Amino acid sequence: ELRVGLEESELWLRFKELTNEMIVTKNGRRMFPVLKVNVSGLDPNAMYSFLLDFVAADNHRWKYVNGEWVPGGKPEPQAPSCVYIHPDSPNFGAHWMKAPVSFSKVKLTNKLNGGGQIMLNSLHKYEPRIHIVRVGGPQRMITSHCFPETQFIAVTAYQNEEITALKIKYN
Ligand SMILES: NC(=S)Nc1ccccc1OC(F)(F)F
Repeated sequence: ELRVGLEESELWLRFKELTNEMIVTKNGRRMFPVLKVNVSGLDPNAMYSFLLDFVAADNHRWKYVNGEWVPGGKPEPQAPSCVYIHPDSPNFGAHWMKAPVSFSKVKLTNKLNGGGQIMLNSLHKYEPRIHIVRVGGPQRMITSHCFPETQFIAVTAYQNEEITALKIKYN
């Protein structure tokens, strides 16, 4: 059975208990913490691509009101995010299983862009999700996994200074 684990879940949970925030810029900003996934149970000899996307966790615009994030009462259906391909893709199962798969180079933006960068809507809440795509073989297959621990709100600047301090402390 294909097993997918989050690496450093301890640390993600410290961000989640404050409500995590990720900066978006026009040029794109790398994530901290980095999503790192432990994968076992692949066919070491089969070929896979690792894809990352961001599900809109709800339809609401969020605002930091007097020290607390609060959703609005004007939600709308959210266009789904673009998919980032892990730059090691495509690769053998053995490649993916020898170390945590680290999405260190994805950049989060707020603007339609040259490509690579993933566009999010500022002040929306997102749940990172991966797709493991068995490629090249006769039988294509997809295993998907969500990481609730890694939920965040996309922001143009940090609102909660406890997040700012945690980001620096652990970077
Ligand atoms: N989920 C997506 S958008 N996958 C994808 C991305 C880039 C090229 C091809 C892709 O899918 C295909 F291989 F199944 F066609």
